[PDB]
Amino acid sequence: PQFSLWKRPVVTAYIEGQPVEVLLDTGADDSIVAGIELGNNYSPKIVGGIGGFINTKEYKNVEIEVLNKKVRATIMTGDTPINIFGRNILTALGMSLNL
Amino acid sequence: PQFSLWKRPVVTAYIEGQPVEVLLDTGADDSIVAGIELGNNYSPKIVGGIGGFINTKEYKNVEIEVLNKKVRATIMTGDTPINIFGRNILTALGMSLNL
Ligand SMILES: CC(=O)N[C@H](C(=O)N[C@@H](Cc1ccccc1)[C@@H](O)CN(CC1CCCCC1)NC(=O)[C@@H](NC(C)=O)C(C)C)C(C)C
Repeated sequence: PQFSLWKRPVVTAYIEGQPVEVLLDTGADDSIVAGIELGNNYSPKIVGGIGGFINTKEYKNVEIEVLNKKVRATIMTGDTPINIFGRNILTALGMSLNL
Repeated sequence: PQFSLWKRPVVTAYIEGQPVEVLLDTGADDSIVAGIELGNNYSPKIVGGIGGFINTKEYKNVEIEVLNKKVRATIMTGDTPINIFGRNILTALGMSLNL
């Protein structure tokens, strides 16, 4: 699949079965999602962006189904306006940015 | 050429002749650079990301050179920790995200 970038590269992903719309983001080191419950196996983490920092709960080894691929990766939950799938997930998928 | 994403996709871009390191960012709608004084013909804007909003100054038709490609694009200056080339510049360069 090729994303031309004329529109936001958004797809539907399944995180432990829960469907979520995420943005494929090359400018994010991590993945952060809002609105899903993942349980008690987390450590609190601080993540910084353009307007400042935010607290998140970091879950490691979460099962993710996206673009017909299945991967286990770290996911953070927190107050984000858009669900982000950063490089930790993009590299696992084998996705690249081409010029 | 391709960016495999194991590392942040960073390049040296020349903006109106000045070299600057920028992050190629598919999760960004706009481009925001710090430390470039382009004059007073800009439009005041506000851009939001993780953590909140920042005030930016938008300039149109700015000369940008990346890996020997030259385009004129819209660019914003503002207090950003990292310089970002968002989708408006990535499309102008013909970049795409592939799997
Ligand atoms: C609306 C929009 O496109 N905002 C962009 C933006 O903040 N994009 C974020 C993801 C995003 C978009 C919209 C709403 C909320 C979040 C992302 O693509 C770019 N930023 C770049 C950061 C990098 C660290 C220094 C400051 C700039 N990435 C992040 O915020 C991520 N942080 C890190 C460290 O990777 C975070 C999502 C995990 C601006 C750069 C123009």
